[PDB]
Amino acid sequence: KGRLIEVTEEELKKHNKKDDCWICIRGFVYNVSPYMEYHPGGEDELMRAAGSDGTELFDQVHRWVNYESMLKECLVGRMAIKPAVLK
Amino acid sequence: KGRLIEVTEEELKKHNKKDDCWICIRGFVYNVSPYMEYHPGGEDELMRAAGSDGTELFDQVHRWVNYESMLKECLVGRMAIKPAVLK
Ligand code: HEM
Ligand code: HEM
Repeated sequence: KGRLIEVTEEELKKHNKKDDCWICIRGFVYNVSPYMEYHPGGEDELMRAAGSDGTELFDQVHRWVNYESMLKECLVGRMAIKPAVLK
Repeated sequence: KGRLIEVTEEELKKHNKKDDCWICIRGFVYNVSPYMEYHPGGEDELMRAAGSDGTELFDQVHRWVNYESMLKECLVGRMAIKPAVLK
């Protein structure tokens, strides 16, 4: 139970510390704390997106990196949507 | 004295509550708590950037709003930089 969740922005922003770092990329939310020590660009760079939507930063440095496959085991879930999104 | 300070990432993240809400826009840090009740987009929207760098969110909704003049009385200071930034 509880493998994949809906993530509100309020929830996402709680996870803004190195040891508890969530980032949203294209609506998918990942727990990148276990990846911190491996990121080729270093920890400080990854932390620029801590607790936030990292899509723009990600796209400005390496748009084609296969994050979905690399981070699959760290997938938290998906960002919540406003009902109007579905109009 | 003490009107403008250097703001670290650690310090910025502490000011994440509605009554003590700091937002960084383009390196400038503002305590927006007094502005909460006036923001045309409402309080929830402004809270999306609480205790964080709000530049991307700000630019996604109203790039041209004159925040420097509007929020001048709320200016905390500037984000810290690493020495390497000055190379
Ligand atoms: C969202 C904030 C991120 C920032 C600011 C960032 C920044 C960087 C930077 C500066 C580099 C070195 C690029 C260069 O010197 O050309 C890099 C490399 C790399 N990063 Fe990130 N990164 C972010 C997120 C991620 C994430 C989430 C992943 C993994 C899913 C990732 C995987 C990689 C990979 C695979 C490389 C090496 C690409 C190559 O071999 O050329 N990055 N990153
Ligand atoms: C922190 C400094 C900010 C200032 C000084 C500011 C100022 C303003 C102003 C002047 C408007 C009305 C613009 C108009 O007349 O067309 C507005 C609306 C709005 N604001 Fe902000 N804002 C700030 C931050 C933010 C942030 C960070 C967000 C998003 C997280 C946001 C979300 C919105 C939204 C959604 C609207 C209504 C936009 C629309 O319906 O087109 N604001 N704000």
